[PDB]
Order: sequence, then C-alpha cells, then structure tokens
Amino acid sequence: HQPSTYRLFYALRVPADITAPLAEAQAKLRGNWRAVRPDQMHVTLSYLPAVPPERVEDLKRLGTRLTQDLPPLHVNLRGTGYFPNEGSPRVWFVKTEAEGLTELAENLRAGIRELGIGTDDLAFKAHITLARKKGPAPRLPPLIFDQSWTAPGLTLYRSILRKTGPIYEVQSTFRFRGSASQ
Repeated sequence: HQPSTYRLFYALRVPADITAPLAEAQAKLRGNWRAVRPDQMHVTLSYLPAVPPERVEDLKRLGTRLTQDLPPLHVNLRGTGYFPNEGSPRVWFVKTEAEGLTELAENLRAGIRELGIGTDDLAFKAHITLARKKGPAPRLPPLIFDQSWTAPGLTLYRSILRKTGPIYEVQSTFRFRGSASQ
C-alpha cells in the first residue's frame, strides 16, 4: 500500500436556522431519493480526494490567507435544481449566492493547484445538496427560499467513510477577518 492520504474539502457550514427549512423541504422526497442529514449540509468550495497528511499545514495557511481580508459572507438561499442538467437527476440541491463566494472558490482552487495538491472539482456552482439518488424517483416540485445567513469563516473538513455514510470532521476553521467598507 502507498502512504495514506486524507479526503478533505473546504466548505461553508450551514447554521441551524437554514438547515431546518431545508430539512422541511426534504419531507417531499419520495422513492429512491436519499436525504442529506442536516449535520452533513454544507456549501463546498473545493474537494481534495487524496491529500498527503504532510500537506495539511499548507492548506491551513492557504485558508487563513484567503479569508484574512474578506468580511463575513452574506449567503442567500435561492431556488432548487438538479445535477446533472441531463435527463436523469442524481442530485437535488438548493442554489446559494453570496458576494465574494465565486471569487473565494476560484482563488482557493488556484491556490490548491499552486501547491501541487490534487482537486476533483466540477465548474463552481455554489449549492447545498439536499438529496441524492441512483435510479428512478418522483421529481420534486420547484421550490424557492428567502432565507439567508452570515458565514463567519471557511472550514476545512476531512471526510471519513462509514456504513451510514460519510462523516465530516472539522480540521481547521478560517475566520473572515476583513471588511467590505475598509
């Protein structure tokens, strides 16, 4: 076997006042849809499938540097949608929007690449995944949300696989220490 690696990802945590209405939307799921647990809900910015543990400190330094001059981000829930855009949906999600969020994700992805650490990302489209499936299920009706929250920091998570599903462990958090007026 080769040296062990970690599955890591940078994400925004989703607070209780947001996971609760999202979970209420999941009551509509039927069939082969598998709901994401509220504890598992997050806004992923980059996924790193195989990080050698000796590289984690570089990733922590990158998280601190990129968040130092941003204010806490104001994240808005928008409407629901599916991945893939193609006919059979595998993922149901809610779109999220925030000033600065695309720029943060793209700077993060560039910084990770600069470090020579591997990513496994698709084009960035900020969202919270609500459900996954394989195979047929009744499609959900379109929903929209009006809730928002203020994200105080960016989190680096490690994913560990379990029978129930993946479990996420916080590795480090990086506070947004900046302002949008100074």
